[PDB]
Amino acid sequence: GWKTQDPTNPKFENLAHYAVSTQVEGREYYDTVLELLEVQTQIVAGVNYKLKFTTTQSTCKIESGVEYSKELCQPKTNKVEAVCTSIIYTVPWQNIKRVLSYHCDAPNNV
Repeated sequence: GWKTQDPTNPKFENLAHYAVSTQVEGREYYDTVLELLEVQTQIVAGVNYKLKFTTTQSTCKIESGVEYSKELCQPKTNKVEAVCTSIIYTVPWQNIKRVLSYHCDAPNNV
């Protein structure tokens, strides 16, 4: 069902930033996205995006009450710290976006 899409499309990069913004458990800092590696899509009820991207610790402390954004939450260092896959469910005609899954592994080539 999954159709490959162009991972340089900024619409897909912004969905990856949305996904990282939802991940707070066990952290002091938000992660942020370094690179979107892969995007696949499927239409089931809504429009679903399966994103694979690298992350690293951002400079944004979660408990400061800061809103996550790509601009503010820059990487502390340019080092890959995780490779993550996240599925996002959307209903474009209702402006709904929901992270269904988010899982990461450590980079095996650092």
